[PDB]
Amino acid sequence: DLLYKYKLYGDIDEYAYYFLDIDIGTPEQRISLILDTGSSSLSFPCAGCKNCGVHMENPFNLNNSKTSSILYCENEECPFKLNCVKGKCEYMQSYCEGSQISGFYFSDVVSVVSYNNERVTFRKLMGCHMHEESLFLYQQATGVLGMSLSKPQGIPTFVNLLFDNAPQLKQVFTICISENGGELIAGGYDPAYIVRAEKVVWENVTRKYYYYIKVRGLDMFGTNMMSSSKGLEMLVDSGSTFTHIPEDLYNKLNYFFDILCIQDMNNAYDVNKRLKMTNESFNNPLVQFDDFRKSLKSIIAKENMCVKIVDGVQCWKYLEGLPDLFVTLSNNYKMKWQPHSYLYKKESFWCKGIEKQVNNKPILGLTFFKNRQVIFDIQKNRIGFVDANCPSHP
Ligand SMILES: CC(C)C[C@H](NC(=O)[C@@H](NC(=O)[C@H](CCONC(=N)N)NC(=O)OCc1ccccc1)C1CCCCC1)[C@@H](O)CC(=O)NCCc1ccccc1
Ligand SMILES: *[C@@H]1O[C@H](CO)[C@@H](O[C@@H]2O[C@H](CO)[C@@H](O)[C@H](O)[C@H]2NC(C)=O)[C@H](O)[C@H]1NC(C)=O
Ligand SMILES: *[C@@H]1O[C@H](CO)[C@@H](O)[C@H](O)[C@H]1NC(C)=O
Repeated sequence: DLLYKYKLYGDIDEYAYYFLDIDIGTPEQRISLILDTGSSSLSFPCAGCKNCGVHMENPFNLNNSKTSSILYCENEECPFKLNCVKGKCEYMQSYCEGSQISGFYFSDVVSVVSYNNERVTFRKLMGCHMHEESLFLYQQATGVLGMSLSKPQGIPTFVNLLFDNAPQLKQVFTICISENGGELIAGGYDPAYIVRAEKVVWENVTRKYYYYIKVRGLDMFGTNMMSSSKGLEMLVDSGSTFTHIPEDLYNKLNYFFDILCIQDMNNAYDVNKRLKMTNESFNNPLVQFDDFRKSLKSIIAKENMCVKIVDGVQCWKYLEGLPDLFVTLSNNYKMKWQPHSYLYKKESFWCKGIEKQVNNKPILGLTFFKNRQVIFDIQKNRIGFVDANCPSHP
């Protein structure tokens, strides 16, 4: 099938997000945007902003675009149930990280060009930032590109507009995140990228307009750490640096990642203390004890030493020896989550990128996308996963 391919840039340790370039307006102004399957808006600062940080590109200049239209209110009223303030339809977006971006809406021409020179254009309603706070003030990306789906009487989103204006493509997009940059694919997924070929693992979405799936358990050394009787409904969110899970599952995983974190390999006491542990030593016993020792001995043998950074986040010198995690999907299929995904590159170490959820919002984030193709099958309401050799940029 026809696949249009766009370059993604970024990383987990320094940017904390991945981003792409799109052209906005006539003549085009190149604007870099965080790729976020967890939000619906497309927005960035606009010239004349007074409460905005400095980003890779200068604020979008509405006066230089022959095709921009500020969405002024008619009869002090606004389409899409938006609110009128000071003559313009107000843009206002809060994120779970705590950030609140605000300003006003405008429309202009959006232009998306693959690196094979294939181009989709359309008009989009977009937000001008007149106020930024929190991480937005200090990030390098100029704005955010929400990748979620349009609602019945809501603002048509980028993804829906993109496919409405490229009927030559199948309604599927794929995100291929590597350690540095990656690729966005419109039209399907690339089987050439699959490792070896392994089979795509499919899961049904659980809400009509957002990307959620049900995770029925999470195993380490054959042992389910998830306490949830029913499932967890998890957002599949490329705009979330880390994966976020309940505190109890977090503390169990951390209990064994600590055992596997040895800060000084020449302390024979500490190494011997660990190698002496039995199934009975643990707070929580394991069903695959033999696999735990296989991992522990591999770490000791290769001298894969560990340092703890801010908050007891373990960082190993090698991927070698760390265990696989296994995510139980609704199939009862147990999907492999390897160290080259859930660890992320920070300088010369590999650091764990798994955090406590907040607000009761579990999230599958960038450390779950990494070194995978994540396949958003819009027409069939499913999301697919397969291990992949994702492009890198730079
Ligand atoms: C780019 C980002 C702003 C997009 C949203 N992501 C988020 O809000 C998340 N943020 C993140 O992962 C951020 C992403 C990048 O930083 N943000 C900006 N550059 N602007 N990562 C991050 O905070 O990493 C930790 C950290 C980074 C840097 C310094 C110190 C600590 C999560 C949310 C859950 C708790 C942890 C933080 C988005 O994906 C989710 C969202 O808020 N969507 C809006 C609508 C909605 C409402 C309710 C539920 C679901 C969706
Ligand atoms: C580690 O200990 C647990 C708990 O004793 C073992 O799991 C139990 O195994 C018995 C059979 O001997 C079952 O009747 C229990 O229902 C099991 N409980 C749980 C929570 O699994 C486990 O097999 C031990 N692992 C090893 C490798 O010996
Ligand atoms: C997933 O969705 C398809 C399409 O409607 C349906 O036929 C199938 O039974 C669903 N499977 C699960 C496990 O929900």
